[PDB]
Amino acid sequence: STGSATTTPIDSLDDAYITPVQIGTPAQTLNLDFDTGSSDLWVFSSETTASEVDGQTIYTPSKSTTAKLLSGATWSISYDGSSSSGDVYTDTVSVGGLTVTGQAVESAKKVSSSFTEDSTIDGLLGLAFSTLNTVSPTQQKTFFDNAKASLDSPVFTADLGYHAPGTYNFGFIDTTAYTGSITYTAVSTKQGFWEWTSTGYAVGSGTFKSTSIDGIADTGTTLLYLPATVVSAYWAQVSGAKSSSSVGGYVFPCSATLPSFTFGVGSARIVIPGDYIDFGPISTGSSSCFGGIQSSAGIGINIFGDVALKAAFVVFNGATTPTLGFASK
Ligand SMILES: CCC[C@@H](NN)c1nnnn1Cc1ccccc1
Repeated sequence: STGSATTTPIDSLDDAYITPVQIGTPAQTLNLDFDTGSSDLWVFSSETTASEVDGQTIYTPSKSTTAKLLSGATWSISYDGSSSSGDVYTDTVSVGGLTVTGQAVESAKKVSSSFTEDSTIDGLLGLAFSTLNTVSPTQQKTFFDNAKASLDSPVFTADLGYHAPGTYNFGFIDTTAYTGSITYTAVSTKQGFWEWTSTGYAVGSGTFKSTSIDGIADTGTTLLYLPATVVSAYWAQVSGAKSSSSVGGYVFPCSATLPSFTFGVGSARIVIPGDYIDFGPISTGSSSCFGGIQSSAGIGINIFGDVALKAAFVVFNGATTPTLGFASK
């Protein structure tokens, strides 16, 4: 089997991407944030505290003839400071024509304010390794983990758009969706993430610096978080850019034209255009703009979030030894 679904930015800044997901019988379609950095499929629901729902579409398990309460099971996740928790159903879940029966659907009883305030995101669909799933007392599998054995090939791909729709495919690699070749690189699953090591970077037309940068491929993170040395080298090329303690990261004059940023994947190179690094005014009407490359110092891990991933066609290879692949597009 295969599946193919379009993923759409939630706003004009590409803050996150939503993908329609069919849950239950008859189908209830919710727009979920596919997150390769976490491992829970959770949804706003008829059980979510009413004051914490503000425009989201909810899952109502009592209206699904295939929903079954997973007795005794609860979940709770803390992400960036946001959080959510609740109970668990199993139900039929379909993405882009690929169906899993008996998928754990984590129904929120509580969500934190940042979820409530984002009317466009009806929940998360985790695509990291199932060892990070939070369901207790019996940990549950991700959608991909449940689908894997049925897929034509045990893979999914992320093809995120810049200010435009893109695609998540399951079970096949669309050879028309990228240019050149896919370069594969080793993954460590020891922290539950799609963790890999970039071979270095360049700023604009500058010379490539060969250096190992260990980080995660995370579709659920907006920005690119890298070591402070790398980030300082980038922003030094932008007149007037500065790290602002009060704003919480590097800011730059909105009048600037930003340089590109290149990252290494083996001997291959992925180029992030400068415009992908502009996240617009820090507050409405300001002429100070927020940067899309930020320090990972104090996160504890480097994060190749959407800023980086949307410059590439990315293969999440869930073979017995997982690997990642990157191609230009
Ligand atoms: C180890 C990160 C996992 C990641 N899952 N999408 C996440 N989970 N919660 N937030 N993120 C992103 C983030 C965290 C800290 C600072 C900036 C971005």
